[PDB]
Amino acid sequence: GTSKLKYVLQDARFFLIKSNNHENVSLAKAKGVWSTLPVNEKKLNLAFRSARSVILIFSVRESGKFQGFARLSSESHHPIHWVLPMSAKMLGGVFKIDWICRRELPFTKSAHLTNPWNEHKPVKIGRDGQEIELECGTQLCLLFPPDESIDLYQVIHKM
Repeated sequence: GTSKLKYVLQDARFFLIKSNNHENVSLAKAKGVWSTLPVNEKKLNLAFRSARSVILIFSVRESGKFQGFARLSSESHHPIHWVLPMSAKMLGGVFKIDWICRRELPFTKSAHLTNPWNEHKPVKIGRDGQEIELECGTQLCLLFPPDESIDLYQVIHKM
């Protein structure tokens, strides 16, 4: 069902995460970690302290899809062999994340969702780190195919 999912998403904040390659999202799905540029690191840390759940929704550039979404379980902390586009010293710290859905979603399926915080452009459109408004972000997550391998019981207890 979708009920535990909706509970996790209740009053969450949402951020669009753009990756230049699939290898970095694969690493993040395997290791439960993410790292971003300091400008986005600061925004995510602020949001982590501010809300019950901070959701990162991942899209690989030029893939035409989202690759899933995850919940921040920590602030950033200061090695991961990211495929950098840019040096490793340029990155901020590492966030721990818990995946909520590792399934992909094609942009064609979110064409009816616009993001008020990016001029009501379709939610697929945005820079890395763009915040997605609550209602748009919730509906986007509900569009993903259910990931029956994930048990949100252990995510709920971290809220």
